[PDB]
Amino acid sequence: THWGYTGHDSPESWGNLSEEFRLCSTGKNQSPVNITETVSGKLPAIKVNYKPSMVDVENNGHTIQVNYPEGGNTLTVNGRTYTLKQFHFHVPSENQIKGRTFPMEAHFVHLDENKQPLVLAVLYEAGKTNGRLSSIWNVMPMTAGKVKLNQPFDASTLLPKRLKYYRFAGSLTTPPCTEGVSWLVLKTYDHIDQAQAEKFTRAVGSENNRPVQPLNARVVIE
Ligand SMILES: NS(=O)(=O)c1nnc(NC(=O)C2CCCCC2)s1
Ligand SMILES: [Zn+2]
Repeated sequence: THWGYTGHDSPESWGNLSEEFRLCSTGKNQSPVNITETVSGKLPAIKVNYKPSMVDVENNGHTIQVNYPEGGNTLTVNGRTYTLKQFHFHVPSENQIKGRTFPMEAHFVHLDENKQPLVLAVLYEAGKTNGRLSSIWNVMPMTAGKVKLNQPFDASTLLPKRLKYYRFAGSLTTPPCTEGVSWLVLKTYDHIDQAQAEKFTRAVGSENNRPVQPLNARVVIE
């Protein structure tokens, strides 16, 4: 079932496109969000266990995605271990800090041993070229399709050494907009060239950010 971010199947509409997309419009704990007021708490430390792996790079029509066939890239938070499935990108940013939208956002999507989903978000401010992403941008499929990268890729290089985060509970930002997703949103920003962002957008064919959704009852810890 066709969906996108412009025209007639835009997010404002996802709910009605089929009956299994319905939480997109009826959900009360939907992502993304504007992080304005927060509650200062002592959050458990992120331990990252990323290493180089043989990824491959996909334009699925909505984002540019880096798929991890094997485990081995994990994340430990508060005892539970969370395995990296893929990462992908929204231009511009989906989530906001104090009303501010960033040139780009990355999403590291994990599953624990119970299939409880965790998204680890990185926010990219304007600046110099991102040299650590250049490897993905080079083979970036500019239409729907998959290219399998010859050289191992190391996502360890895409995360900060400083790992403070915002913690709220949410949903997928894409249909079926499934809830029960944990959102860790990192505070130390990375950077992108304007050229890297235009090129992403060429590939995908539009701005691929879902508008922010009401927090309703939710507190964002920081
Ligand atoms: N825009 S986003 O909320 O971060 C999203 N992230 N993942 C989304 N779906 C997936 O990853 C599927 C494939 C592999 C792992 C879970 C299910 S949607
Ligand atoms: Zn995403």
